[PDB]
Amino acid sequence: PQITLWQRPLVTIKIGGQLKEALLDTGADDTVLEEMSLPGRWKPKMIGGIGGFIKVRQYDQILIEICGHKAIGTVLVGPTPVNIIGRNLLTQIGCTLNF
Amino acid sequence: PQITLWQRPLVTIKIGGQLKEALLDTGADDTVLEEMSLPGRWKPKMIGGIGGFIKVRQYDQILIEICGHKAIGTVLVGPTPVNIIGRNLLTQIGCTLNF
Ligand SMILES: CC(C)(C)OC(=O)N[C@H](CCN[C@@H](Cc1ccccc1)C(=O)N[C@@H](CCC(=O)O)C(=O)N[C@@H](Cc1ccccc1)C(N)=O)Cc1ccccc1
Repeated sequence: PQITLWQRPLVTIKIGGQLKEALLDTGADDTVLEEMSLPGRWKPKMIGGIGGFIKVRQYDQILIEICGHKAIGTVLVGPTPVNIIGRNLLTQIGCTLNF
Repeated sequence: PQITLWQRPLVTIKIGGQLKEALLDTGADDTVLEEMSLPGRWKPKMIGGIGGFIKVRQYDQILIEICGHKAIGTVLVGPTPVNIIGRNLLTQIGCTLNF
């Protein structure tokens, strides 16, 4: 799909058997999702954005379905206001910017 | 131009007679540039990002050149780590997401 930017670029993602909406963020290096029930082990980690830093939990090789496109990568879980799909997962679904 | 996401989507912008690099951020509603010499009036404003909020100064109808494409719109100035070009300006240079 092509996506204009008049509205937030929100998509439907399936991660860990659950359905959620996330924002495609070309400006995020990482993918950060709000508190959720995820299976597996993890490691503590601090990450920054505008406003400061937040503590999240790192989960590697997690399966995720973004608009039907499957991908496996690191996902971070913590106190984020919105679910953010970063370039780590965006490169995997062949997502480009165009103008 | 088409832009893959393996590297940060950094572009060259000309704003206020000065040259800078900014990140094309599909996940930013607004355009936030780091402290810089801008002409005109402004209004105080708090905005949010992942780690909390930051106080910036709002400047409306500012001219900006992103990769040769001219655009006029609101730009926010404050303690941001990187210059962010938000959807307000991205819609103006006809920028889309694709996959
Ligand atoms: C997700 C991680 C991995 C933490 O990366 C980034 O945040 N990357 C930033 C891209 C921008 N991504 C979004 C992430 C986001 C979005 C929504 C909510 C929470 C987080 C953002 O900060 N967007 C801000 C950019 C500044 C701006 O637009 O004014 C935004 O759109 N904020 C809105 C929406 C908002 C409201 C309240 C709270 C938070 C956000 C606003 N109106 O202030 C760039 C960056 C890189 C490194 C260091 C600092 C900054």
